[PDB]
Amino acid sequence: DNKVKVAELVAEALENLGIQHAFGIIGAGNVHLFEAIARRGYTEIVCVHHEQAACMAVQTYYRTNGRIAAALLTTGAGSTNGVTGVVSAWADSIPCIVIAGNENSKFTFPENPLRMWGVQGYDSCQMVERVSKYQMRVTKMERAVYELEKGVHLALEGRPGPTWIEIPMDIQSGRIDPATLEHYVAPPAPDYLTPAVAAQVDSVLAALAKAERPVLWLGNGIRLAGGERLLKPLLEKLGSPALVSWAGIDMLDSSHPLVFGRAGVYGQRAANFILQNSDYVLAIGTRLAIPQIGYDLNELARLARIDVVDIDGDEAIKHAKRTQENIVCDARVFIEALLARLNAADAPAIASKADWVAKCRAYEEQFPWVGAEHADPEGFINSYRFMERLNGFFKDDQVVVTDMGTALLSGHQVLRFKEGQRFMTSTGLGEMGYGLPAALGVSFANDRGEVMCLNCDGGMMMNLQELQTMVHHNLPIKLFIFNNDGYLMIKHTQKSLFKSDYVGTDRKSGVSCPDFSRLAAAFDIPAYQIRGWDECDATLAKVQAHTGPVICEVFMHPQQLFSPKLGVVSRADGTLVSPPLEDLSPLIPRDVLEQAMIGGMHEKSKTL
Amino acid sequence: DNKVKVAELVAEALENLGIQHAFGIIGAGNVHLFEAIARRGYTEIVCVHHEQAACMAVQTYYRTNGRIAAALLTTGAGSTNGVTGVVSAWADSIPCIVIAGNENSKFTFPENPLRMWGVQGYDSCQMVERVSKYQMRVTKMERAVYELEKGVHLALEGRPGPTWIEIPMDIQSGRIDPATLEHYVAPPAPDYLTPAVAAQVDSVLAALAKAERPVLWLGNGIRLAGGERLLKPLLEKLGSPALVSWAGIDMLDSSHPLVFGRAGVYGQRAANFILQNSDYVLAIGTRLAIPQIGYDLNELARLARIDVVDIDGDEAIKHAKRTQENIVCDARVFIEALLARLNAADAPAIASKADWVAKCRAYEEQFPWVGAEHADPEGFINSYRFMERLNGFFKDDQVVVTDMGTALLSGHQVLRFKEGQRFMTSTGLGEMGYGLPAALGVSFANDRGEVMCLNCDGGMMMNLQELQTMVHHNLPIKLFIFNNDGYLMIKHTQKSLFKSDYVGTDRKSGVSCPDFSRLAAAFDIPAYQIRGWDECDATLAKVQAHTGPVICEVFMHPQQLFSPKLGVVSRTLVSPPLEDLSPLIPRDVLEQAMIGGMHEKSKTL
Ligand SMILES: Cc1cc2nc3c(=O)[nH]c(=O)nc-3n(C[C@H](O)[C@H](O)[C@H](O)COP(=O)(O)OP(=O)(O)OC[C@H]3O[C@@H](n4cnc5c(N)ncnc54)[C@H](O)[C@@H]3O)c2cc1C
Ligand SMILES: Cc1cc2nc3c(=O)[nH]c(=O)nc-3n(C[C@H](O)[C@H](O)[C@H](O)COP(=O)(O)OP(=O)(O)OC[C@H]3O[C@@H](n4cnc5c(N)ncnc54)[C@H](O)[C@@H]3O)c2cc1C
Ligand SMILES: Cc1ncc(C[n+]2csc(CCOP(=O)(O)OP(=O)(O)O)c2C)c(N)n1
Ligand SMILES: Cc1ncc(C[n+]2csc(CCOP(=O)(O)OP(=O)(O)O)c2C)c(N)n1
Ligand SMILES: [Mg+2]
Ligand SMILES: [Mg+2]
Repeated sequence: DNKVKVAELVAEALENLGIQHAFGIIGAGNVHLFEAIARRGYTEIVCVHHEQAACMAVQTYYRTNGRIAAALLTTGAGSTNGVTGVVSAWADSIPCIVIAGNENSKFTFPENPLRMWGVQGYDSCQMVERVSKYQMRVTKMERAVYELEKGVHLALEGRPGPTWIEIPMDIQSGRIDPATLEHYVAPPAPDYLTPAVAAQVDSVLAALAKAERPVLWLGNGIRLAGGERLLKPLLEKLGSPALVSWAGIDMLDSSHPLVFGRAGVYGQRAANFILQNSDYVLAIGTRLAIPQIGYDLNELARLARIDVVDIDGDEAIKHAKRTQENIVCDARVFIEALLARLNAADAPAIASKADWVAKCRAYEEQFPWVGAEHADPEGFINSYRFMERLNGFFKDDQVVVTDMGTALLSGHQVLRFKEGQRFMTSTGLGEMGYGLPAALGVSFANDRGEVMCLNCDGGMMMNLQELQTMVHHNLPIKLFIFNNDGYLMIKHTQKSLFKSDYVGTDRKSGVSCPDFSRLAAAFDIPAYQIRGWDECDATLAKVQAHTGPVICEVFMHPQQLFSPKLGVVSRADGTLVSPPLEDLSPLIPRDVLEQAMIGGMHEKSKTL
Repeated sequence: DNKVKVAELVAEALENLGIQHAFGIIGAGNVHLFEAIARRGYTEIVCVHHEQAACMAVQTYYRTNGRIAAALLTTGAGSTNGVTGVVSAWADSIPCIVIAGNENSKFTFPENPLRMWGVQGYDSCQMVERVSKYQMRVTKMERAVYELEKGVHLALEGRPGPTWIEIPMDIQSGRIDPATLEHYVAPPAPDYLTPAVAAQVDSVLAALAKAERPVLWLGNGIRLAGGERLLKPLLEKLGSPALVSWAGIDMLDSSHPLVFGRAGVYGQRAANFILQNSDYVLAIGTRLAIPQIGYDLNELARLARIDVVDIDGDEAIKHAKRTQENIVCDARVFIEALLARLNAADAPAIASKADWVAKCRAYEEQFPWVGAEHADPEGFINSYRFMERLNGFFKDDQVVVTDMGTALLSGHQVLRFKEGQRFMTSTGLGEMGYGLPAALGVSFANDRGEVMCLNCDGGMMMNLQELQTMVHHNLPIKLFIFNNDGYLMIKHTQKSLFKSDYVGTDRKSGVSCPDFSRLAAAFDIPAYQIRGWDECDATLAKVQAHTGPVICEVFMHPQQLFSPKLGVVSRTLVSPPLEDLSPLIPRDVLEQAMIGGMHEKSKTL
C-alpha cells in the first residue's frame, strides 16, 4: 500500500511553500488538515476565536516580513465568518490564501437544487467570487496540491490579493500514490518595461527635470513591489519633495528632509498646500483613492500635470480624465528604470527645485501637524497631542497597527516613523475590529514579537474575543484603547448632517462600551489608565517595558474634533459648499489662504 | 415644496409593514436611515456590537411571536459582517429582511471595473445571491418603498427566508413627492389543493386508516405555516404516535400521551426504535435532513411506507427513491384538508393503533432519555442529568435558546416543554455563537422578556461582545455556560478518527477560554458556578429569580461522552443502522427491540 492521505500531502506542500503559520478554527470540515499539519510540525496553527480574525491576521502577517500565511476554515459558518477579512485583503492588495473545508464532494456542486449542501455546507467559492483573485473547489484528489500552489502564486502575482481554495472533507481524507500528484508551473512573469512604457519613463524624467514644483506621491504598491529601499536615493537624486499615502507612511523616514507628510481629506494642512500648489505630481504605487484626492478631479493640483504608476491597469486609468501618463508597471521596475535613465548618457539636466523645497518647509513651519486647533478640550487629553507624546516612546523596531476611529485618524495625521519601524491598518475596507487581529498577525510573523495596537472603545468590541488568543500565547501586544463614549467619528457625521441629538453613537443614544481595565483584569492582562497628563509619561514608559500583553485606556473628550478635515461648509448666503482640497476645516482666515495659494484662492473659497 | 426624504418614507414603510424593531450598527452608509427611523419613533433600533448578531437576532425575534424584524447594515464590513446570520436564516427557513446601505449609486454597479465601489463598498447583493430568497439594489428613489414591501413579502412567502435590500446613500438622502412612490401588491396566495394534491391527501388518509404502526414526524414547517394548533386534534383523531424534529420540539407538549420524542443521529433510543419499527411514516413540515434520517435511505424505517409533505418542491422529492407520496403543499393547508376528510360524514374507519401505542410506551420504559449511560463521570456532573434537573426550574412561559455543543446536544436529547414554552436554535447552519444573539432577539420580541440561554465555553467567544448589549438594556437573559476545557464535540470527532492527542480543541492543544465569572463581574453581571449537586438547586433558583442578566458557569468532565449517538464502530469499520445507537446495547436486547429482528450490519458489532 504505497498511498498517502491527501491531507498529509497538503501539509507537506505548505512546508514546501514556506507557509509557517496558519490561522483558523477547527471543525469536521478541516479536522483532517488540522491533524496532518499538527503531526508534521512545520506550520504552526494559531487557533483564533472568530474566523474573521484569522482572515485579518494573515494580512499583517504577510506585511511584516513578506511571508504568506494561510487561513484554515471549516464548513458552513467557519467559511462565512471569514468573508470580512477576505474583503479587506482584496481592498488593500494583500496576498493570503484561505483553505476552506466543505461537505463531502457528492454534495458540492452548484446545480444542487437544495438550499444547502450536505449537512451545513454552501458554495463558499461563489460567495467570494467578486472579492478574491481566484477561487477553486478541489474535486480530484490528484489536484489538491496543484490548486494550493496555484492559489499561492495567484495571490502573490501582479496586484496581490486573497485566493480561496475549497477542499471537501472526502478529498482531504482520501489516499493516493504521491507520484500521481500534479503540480502547478507558474507562467513566465511579465515584462512590464515594454517600448511604450519605457517611453513613458522618459517622459516622466523630462517632466521631473523641467518641473519647478514637483511632488512625488508614494504608496504601498512600492513596498508590495519590494522597492522601498530605492526611495531615498531617488528623492535625493531628483531633489524633489515627496508625500506618502497613509498606507505608505513607513516607507521613508518621516523626518527625511524631502518628505513632507500626507495629503487628502484628512490631510495635513502643509501637505495639502504642497500638493495643491505643485506644477507636477508623480504618483507611484498609490491608489489615489477618494480620501486622498477628494471629490473633484478638476480641483486637484490645478497647476499641475499628474502622472500615475500602478501595476493594475484599471487603477492606473481610473482618473484618466485628469491624468497624463497612465503607467501600467510594477513600482520597483519603474523606479529602477527611472534611476537608470537618470544615469543615461543623454539624461536631461535637472533644474533646481531649491525655491520650492524652501516653500515646502515654510508651509510646515506655518502649519504644524499638531497645532492650536488640537488644544486639550475642556482639559481632556487631545488625541493628536497624545499621539505626539506617544511617538517619542517608540522602540527602534516599533511596529504599530491601528483600528479605525481616533486611532486611525489621529495616528496617521501625527505619527512619525524612521527606518526599522512599521505602520499598518486596513484602509481599503476600513473595518472596525481590525486592530487586534492585525496585532496577532504581526506578533506571530516576528516569532511572538512586540506590537503596539492603537484601538478604540467601539472597534475593540468587534473582535473582543481575541483578547483570549493574546493572553493564551502571552503575546507582547501593547493595546491602547481610546475611550470617548462611543462612536466619535459618526457623532461628527450625524451632527454635520442633522444638527440634532446623537442617534446610535453614544451611551444615551444606544451604544455603550465596557470598562476595559476591568475586562483586562478578568483576562489576567495588566492594565493602566491615562486620564490626564500627570501620569502619562510614567505610564507610557511602563507599558513599553512590559514583556507580555498589556492594556492602556486613554480618556479623551467625548466630542473632540477630528481635524484638519475636508468638510462641508456654509457660504455667507447659507448655501452648503464642499470646498477644494486645500481648504481644510476648521477654515483658516481667507487672507492667509490667499497668500498660501500661488494663483490666489479658488472661487469656492472666497465666500466661505 | 411637497417633497420628503426617501429615508423618512422608508421609516413610514417600516411602520406600515409592522416592523417594530431593527437591529444593526450605524455608519455613513445608513446614517440617514438611522436618523429617520429614530425620529419617527415607531421602530426601536437595537444597536449591537457586531452585525452578525443583528442578522441572527432577527431570526429568533420572528420565531417568538411571528413579527418580522429588520437588520440595518452599513457599507462595507457593515454588510460582510452580516452574512453568517443570513445563511443561518436561509438554512432554517426563517423570514427576515436586511436593509443594507452602500456608497453613492454612481459607483454601485457590477460593471464597475475596480476592486471596490466608491470608498469602501462592494456588491452586497451578489455576495448573498445563493443564500437568500431575493436581493435588490434600489437605484430609483421612487422604488425604495416598493422593494421593501416586496422584500418582506418574499421573505414570508412560500418557504420563508431572508431577503436583502441594498439602498445606496444618495438614494436615502434624496427627496421626492410621496405620491410618486410605487407600491408592491402581493399576488394571491397559491391554491395547493388541486385535484392531484387532493388525491394525494386521500391516499395519505387511507394509509393512516389501515396502518397498524404509524408515526407522524412533525417539523417546524408546521409552526411556520401557522398550523401548530391543529396538531392535538389531528393526533387524537388518528390515535397515532408522533415524533417531533429538533426544530419542532416546542410544537406539542413533550408529555402528550402520543408524543414520543425525537429521532435521528442524536436521537433518543426510544424514538429511534419507534421510527425504525413503524409501518407508515407521515412527515409534515420536516426537512428529513441527514441528522434526522442517517446516511442510507434503504435503512430508514425498513418496514414502512414513507410520505412527505413540504412546501418546497425540491425538499419534498429529494428522497423520492424511497418515499411514496411526495406532497408539495403548505403544512397548515394540508393538515386542514386531512382534518376535513377525517370529520366528514363519509370518513373512512380508522383501525386501532392501541397495541402500537402500548409498544411505544414500553420502548420509553425500557430506554429512558436520561439513563445509565449518563452517570456522573469521575466526580463531575453529567450534562444530561444537569439538563434534567434544570428542566424542573422552567417558568410557565419559559423560552430557551441554545448555542451548539453540549447545550445543543444535551438540551435537545433531554429537555421537555409544555404548551406556552419555546425552544430555538440554529440547526440548519449550526454556527457557534448563535446563542447570545438568539437571546437578544427573543427578549426584544417579548418587550425585554426573559430568556434562558444554554451556551458553551467555545461558542460564547464568537459573539462575546453582545454581553455589553445585554447589560446596556438590562435584559433578563439567564446565561448558562458549559465549561469543558474547549471544544468537546471536536475532541470526540478527532479521537474517533485518530485515537491520538487532541489538536486545536483544548488548552494544551491551542484553544482556551476565559473565566466567565470574572468576565461577568467586569461587565457588572452577577455570576454563579455549579460544580456539584449540593449547590445546584439553590443556584438554579437564584438564577431564575434574577430580574436582570445572569451568568451561571456549569463545570462538566472535559472528555464527557455525548450519547446516545449513531457512531462508527470497529467490527473493519461499520456505520450501523439508525436504531443501533452508541454505546451499543447487547445484541440480544436489540434483537428483541426490533419487530423484524436486527439488521445484518448489527449482528457483528
Ligand atoms: C476615513 C479615511 C480617511 C483617509 N484619509 C486619508 C488621507 O487624508 N490621506 C491618505 O493618503 N490616505 C487616507 N486614507 C487612506 C486612503 O484612502 C487609502 O485607503 C490608502 O491608505 C492609500 O494608500 P496607498 O495608495 O498607499 O494604498 P492602496 O490603497 O492599497 O493602494 C496601493 C496601490 O498599489 C498598487 N500596487 C500593488 N502592488 C503593486 C506593485 N507591485 N507595483 C505597483 N503598484 C502596485 C495597487 O494596485 C493599488 O492601487 C483614508 C482612509 C480612510 C478610511
Ligand atoms: C449535530 C446536529 C445533530 C442533530 N441531530 C438531530 C437529531 O438527532 N434529530 C433531529 O430531529 N434533528 C437533529 N438535528 C437538527 C436537524 O438536522 C435539522 O437541522 C432540523 O432541526 C430538523 O427540524 P425541521 O425539519 O423541523 O426543520 P427544518 O430543517 O428547518 O425544516 C423545515 C422544513 O419545513 C418546510 N417548510 C417551511 N415552511 C413550510 C410551510 N409553510 N409548509 C410546509 N412546509 C414548510 C421547509 O421547506 C423545510 O424543508 C441535528 C442538528 C445538528 C447540527
Ligand atoms: C464593521 C463595521 N461596522 C460599522 C462601521 C461604520 N463605522 C465607521 S467609524 C464607526 C465608529 C467608530 O467608533 P470607535 O471605534 O469607538 O472610534 P472613534 O471614532 O470613537 O474613535 C463606525 C460604526 C465600520 N467601519 N465597520
Ligand atoms: C463559526 C463556527 N466555527 C466552527 C465550527 C465547528 N464546530 C462545531 S462544534 C465546535 C466546538 C464547539 O465547542 P463548544 O462551543 O465549547 O462546545 P462543546 O462541544 O465543548 O460543548 C466547533 C469548533 C462551527 N460550528 N461554527
Ligand atoms: Mg469611540
Ligand atoms: Mg466546550
